[PDB]
Amino acid sequence: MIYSKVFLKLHWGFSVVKPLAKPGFYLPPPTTLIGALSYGKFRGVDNINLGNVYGSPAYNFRNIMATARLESEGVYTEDTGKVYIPNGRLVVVYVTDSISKEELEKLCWSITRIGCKECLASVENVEVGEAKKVSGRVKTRYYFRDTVKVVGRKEFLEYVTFWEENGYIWGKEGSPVRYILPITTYPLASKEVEVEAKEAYEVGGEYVVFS
RNA sequence: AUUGAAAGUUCUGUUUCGAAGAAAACCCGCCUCAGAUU
Repeated sequence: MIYSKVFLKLHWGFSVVKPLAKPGFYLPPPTTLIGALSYGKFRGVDNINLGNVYGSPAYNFRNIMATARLESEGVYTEDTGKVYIPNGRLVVVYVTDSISKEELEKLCWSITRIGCKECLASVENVEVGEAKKVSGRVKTRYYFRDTVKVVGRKEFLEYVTFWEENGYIWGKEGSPVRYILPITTYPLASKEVEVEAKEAYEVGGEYVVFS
């Protein structure tokens, strides 16, 4: 298992509109992270034949783990949900075991937007390393699944929903999956939470929980 | 190339007209640069 860390310098903020009134999302979903990662290699094509239908030029990377967190305070607005956080900083962690270290390192230097067109985001630095798997009690900031149990005080658990990879194809709706965010509703911020992780990877001082 | 892809809430308008801070009142009533020199 290998892992990478990125330091993104947002320009004004991202934007993602919920499926099915156009409210947005507090933090980018995993699908957007995977797509932003894949953008580097597929720069110039918007349709690839999956063998049955054209769904997206990102179905290749549908088996990579990723999470992200904020390093500042942001304000959520509805005026089309937006999360204004100009000049802020986003920290994204990729956990993967498919490609070699050089591939991921070069890809991580090839991200220039998360969300829609306007969500320009520079990249400040990247780190690459190995991960050690454990199952003991840990403290984490990156969001996790709804199925994960909680040991600490129930104070900042926000319940949201996401879609599986099946949504990469048009004319279809991805399955709904519950997720938990350790966030403060207003102002937006990131707070640590203790968890009895069954499968968590240590990625250089921060523990990440996936199940 | 990411619930992503595709879009301007934009066009037209005076705060304008008129009205004296004006009239009355003393700085003025007293004082030496003086005595000695080739």
